Amino acid sequence: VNSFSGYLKLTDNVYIKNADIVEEAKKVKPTVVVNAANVYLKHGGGVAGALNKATNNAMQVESDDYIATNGPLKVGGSCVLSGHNLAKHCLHVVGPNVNKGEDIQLLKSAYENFNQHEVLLAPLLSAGIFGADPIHSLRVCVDTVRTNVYLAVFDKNLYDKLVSSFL
Ligand SMILES: OC1([C@H]2CCCN2c2ncnc3[nH]ccc23)Cc2ccccc2C1
Repeated sequence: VNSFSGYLKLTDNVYIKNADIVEEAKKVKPTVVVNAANVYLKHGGGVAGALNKATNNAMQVESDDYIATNGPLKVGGSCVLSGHNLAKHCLHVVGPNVNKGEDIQLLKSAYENFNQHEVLLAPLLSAGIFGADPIHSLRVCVDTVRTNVYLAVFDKNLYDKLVSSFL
């Protein structure tokens, strides 16, 4: 039993809700919140810009030190950093950005990072400003993630389309 509330249950291990991931994170304080990161951990917009703003830029400060030490992530890769005031940990996961010409096939590799954590709050990877089809992202999520994932979909209209079209 966990403290996630109001989710529609899609599968044995995947749940979905219309919610602002920032506001959800502050309520539940999950062990792991997933950020929709880029390889440089530059948290400018989308989910990343919103999560960083909620940390008063502390996420960005920590991220800049991470990159200075380690260099960029791989597309499809991830790193675990602090969750600051939002969660215990933040799993920064890089899904391919279609608006950069990155291979959509890397989306499965990106979701595989979720399997290293028993429970996560997460957005649909590569959706929104990353340019991929959210219905496809949800399908890859369901077919790749085996751990317990609570998916927050910010757009109410998109949420209904995702639910109504789910196979
Ligand atoms: O869910 C979506 C993702 C990607 C963009 C932002 N976004 C958020 N999700 C959850 N919480 C959030 N808080 C702040 C932002 C945000 C997925 C998606 C895909 C296409 C179009 C709109 C959207 C909303």
